[PDB]
Amino acid sequence: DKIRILWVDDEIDLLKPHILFLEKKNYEVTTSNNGLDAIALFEEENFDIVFLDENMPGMSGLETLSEMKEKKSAIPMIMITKSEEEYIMEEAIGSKIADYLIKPVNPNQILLSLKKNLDDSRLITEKTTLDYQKEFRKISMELAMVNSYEDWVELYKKLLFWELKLEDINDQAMIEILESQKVEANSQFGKYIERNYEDWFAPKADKPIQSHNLFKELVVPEIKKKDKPILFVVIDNLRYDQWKSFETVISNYYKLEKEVPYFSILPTATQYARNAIFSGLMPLDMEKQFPQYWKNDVEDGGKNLYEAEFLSAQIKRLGLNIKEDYFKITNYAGGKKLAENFKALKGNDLVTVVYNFVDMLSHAKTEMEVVKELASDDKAYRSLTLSWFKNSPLLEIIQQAQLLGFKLILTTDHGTINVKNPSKVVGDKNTSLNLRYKTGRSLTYEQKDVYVVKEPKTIGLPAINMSSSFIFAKNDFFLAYVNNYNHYVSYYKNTYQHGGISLEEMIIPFLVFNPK
Amino acid sequence: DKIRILWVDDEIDLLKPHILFLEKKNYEVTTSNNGLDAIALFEEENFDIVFLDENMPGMSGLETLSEMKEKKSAIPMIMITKSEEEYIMEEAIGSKIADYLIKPVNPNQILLSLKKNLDDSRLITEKTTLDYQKEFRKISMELAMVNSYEDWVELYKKLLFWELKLEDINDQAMIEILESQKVEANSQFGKYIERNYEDWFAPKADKPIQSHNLFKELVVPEIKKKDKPILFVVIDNLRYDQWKSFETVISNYYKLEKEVPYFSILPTATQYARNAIFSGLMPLDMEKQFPQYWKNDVEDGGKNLYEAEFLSAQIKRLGLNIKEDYFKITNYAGGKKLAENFKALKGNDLVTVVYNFVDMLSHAKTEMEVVKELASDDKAYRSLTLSWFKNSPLLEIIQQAQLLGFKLILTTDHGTINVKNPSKVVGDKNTSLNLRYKTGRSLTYEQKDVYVVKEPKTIGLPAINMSSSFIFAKNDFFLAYVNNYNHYVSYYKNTYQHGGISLEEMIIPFLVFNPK
Ligand SMILES: [Mg+2]
Ligand SMILES: [Mg+2]
Repeated sequence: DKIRILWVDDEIDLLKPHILFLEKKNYEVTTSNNGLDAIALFEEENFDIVFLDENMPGMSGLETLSEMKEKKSAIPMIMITKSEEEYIMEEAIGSKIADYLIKPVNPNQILLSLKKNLDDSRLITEKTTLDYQKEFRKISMELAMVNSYEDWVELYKKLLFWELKLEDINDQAMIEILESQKVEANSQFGKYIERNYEDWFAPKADKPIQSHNLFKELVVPEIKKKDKPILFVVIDNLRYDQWKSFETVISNYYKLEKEVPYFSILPTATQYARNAIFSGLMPLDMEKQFPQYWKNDVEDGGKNLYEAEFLSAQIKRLGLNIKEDYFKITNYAGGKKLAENFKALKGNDLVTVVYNFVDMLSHAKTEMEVVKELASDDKAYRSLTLSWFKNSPLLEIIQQAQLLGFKLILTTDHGTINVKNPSKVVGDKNTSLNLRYKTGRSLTYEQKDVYVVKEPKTIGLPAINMSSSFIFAKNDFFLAYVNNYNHYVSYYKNTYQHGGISLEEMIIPFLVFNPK
Repeated sequence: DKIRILWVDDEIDLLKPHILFLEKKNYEVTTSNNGLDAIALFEEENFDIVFLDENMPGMSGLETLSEMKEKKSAIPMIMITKSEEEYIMEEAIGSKIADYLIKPVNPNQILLSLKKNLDDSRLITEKTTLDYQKEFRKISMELAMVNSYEDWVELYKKLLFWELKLEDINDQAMIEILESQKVEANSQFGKYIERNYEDWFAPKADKPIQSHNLFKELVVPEIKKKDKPILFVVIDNLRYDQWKSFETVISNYYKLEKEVPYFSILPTATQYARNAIFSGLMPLDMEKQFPQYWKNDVEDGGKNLYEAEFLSAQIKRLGLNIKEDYFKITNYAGGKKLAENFKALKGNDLVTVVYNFVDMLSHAKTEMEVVKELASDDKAYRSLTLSWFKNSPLLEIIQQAQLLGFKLILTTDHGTINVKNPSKVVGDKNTSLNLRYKTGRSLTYEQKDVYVVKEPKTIGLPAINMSSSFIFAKNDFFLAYVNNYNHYVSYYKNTYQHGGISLEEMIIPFLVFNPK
């Protein structure tokens, strides 16, 4: 099976040197000197690729292209033309041409196009495979050598780079090697946090940017430039790899200006971390300064009701004098309504949007078999996230914002992790259920599995009484009650949970973009 | 905001004519003469794109590329080099280069690369929009000019071509124009079937290939070539557009040899149409010849239990002497098990796999808000299907089959349609609750909404008595019982159902592929 090329050109006899060149490289070329007969040939025969000129007496190559793609849209098509006109370039690109080569053409430039457009998947798979064999050892080495939070960020970015490259490989041996490096990463990172998290709360401490610092340290510098209105979107419960999975979709509308990885406070829970973003305060100080807004034990509905109030209070405290609105999207319909009415916010200095879709999807994975099959592993969950995003009102909002010349800031409260191993726990139940952190007056737990803080106020968290403590799951543990243990294990094994310590949960993107 | 180019080349002074050219076109170029300095610049500054030569004293461009992509993988990178070596070409392509231009390079070839890699999304949107304005009238005209089943097939393929192209459009006014052309198409197509379906059962009638013809007419010619073993996959309940949505994924492993649109029998239901594929018989003749296998009144689990038996009987009747096995996958775990054990089927002439995923996903949309948000429209359902497929055991099975040099045949029983408008119905308490067809001895219905067949034996369907009849929903109607009406209507409105007449349900792909 030689690769079969259909070349359409009214002057095809002048390109016979190119045809001989390709035929010596095991390509079979069929020629046509008009579009009509070329289309007929293309319907009847199976060609791997088509080359087209633009200028033909009968019908333009661009017309021929549109007709051919209607008949078989999966066939790559390359324009080989004398035309250097920007309008023709744009027409070709807009018609989903694979490449556009300007005559006179180096035969090897044509060969390149053939390899780039027919063999890329194979070449990338081969290259990625061979590279990761050489690189997996270096990553383990670097992982063993990590002794700073900045180094943890850098390592995490290396892991993610490779995790994404490996998702277009079929070899399971290699994928398991990476899954094991992630496990080792989280183990070592868990210990790092256990040893350093408390010191970060000492005065004048060297510490990463965290939830309660975020708005003041990273958003306000963008506001104070006073060059553009800002859409500040907090996508609830987004992992760094989920961001990566739709980075390229966003890059069509927005150019990245700044990317700062930052750290969620503990617990890595929406009620604590996300409220902290908006308040600019640790949860202890939200309880002290806003007792009417802050909730400790609460049912699932009522954890993040006062974010607008928190944010406006912070904006006042920082003495910004800005037109600013807050919206929380909790469903499709609300999303649509904001995309439809977004024009009305042109006058604003700041529009802040919380987008809840994740944590309804993570919940769905626990409850139904189909969502489990769609999110079987992290690769699938990334795929499913990308699908959601591509077809979400959130992307429509971003599109709107770009048309109105808004700056886009994109971040999240905290990520999630696939939990695998149950760790036993006893203690009177909280109203809302979390599987990676607990707070209580009499908590029983396996100490090896959890970071324990016996004096919560030292890390900016509320204490119910003098005895109270917090525990945070490490690794991929989930905290299972001893009563009902077997059903807890069956239900929640291999679900996405949050609240504890992992790279996925704790290290998260903050992203600034300018519209294109 | 000029577009910012970083150009790395030890001989950058020789490229000053190119830089002047680009600077007149509103590009800003920053130059570097070695990879190290270039990497430093790339970390510090935000470049839209990077140009690299290969041959440099310090570092290979290929090395520089790998370093840069690790730091920011979303930035396109173009190699501009004297090198015509296939290994360098392949390394660049394998490293995810965006384009590879061979010096000396026409400045306009560079301009093309810039536009293709930075502006394609916009250019495609603009071109698709402008093209559909010019085409929408011609589509309506083509719909008016339909006088044959072949014409219906061609029209359906035109509609699908445009529906997918308009996926890349934000303008809703134009999308609604197309949705309305589809509605008119289904209206007219419903009437076509109403007028022609019975006459198609006369021999000597000009008729499309249908379920009961499929295996004999289209699979057996491939078996009788005796050149390769065949994996015959029936993806349960797949629409043509769902196939289109993952056509390119499959094209990495398999080259399309043949595509025949064919027509599902009525009802467009798995119990009738899929059993007919395997039996080679209409349901009436399955009842007569295989009473033990055919079931009229059966639970949803008991509808397609005897497909292996039907198929082996057909293979015998056609006097083929082939090693043939059948598998029905009903869950992830079963899918995995077959992909893991596929090597063991090396000797087989035919492997037949029924893959049930899609019917469960449509039920999920009905029962859960999250699936509804992920499949809000047909575009989202296509996106969600693509995601499933990319991460499915079915693709693993296909991959295995390709490694073993199997020919791939891909088809489906019938599609599904988003139902919108209830049509009232009484009677027909059949065990399973299908929403687009009913059979019973005394049916009350709105006759405008349904194709009615008073004597089922005339269209190859079973009749409980001479009073029995069948009804098939047209357009986007669903059959709603009068009892509990309001809750029935809320539950099933905007769900994917099947059993009736539409382009989506009835016209479906049969696809033959050779392995790559
Ligand atoms: Mg010409
Ligand atoms: Mg050089």
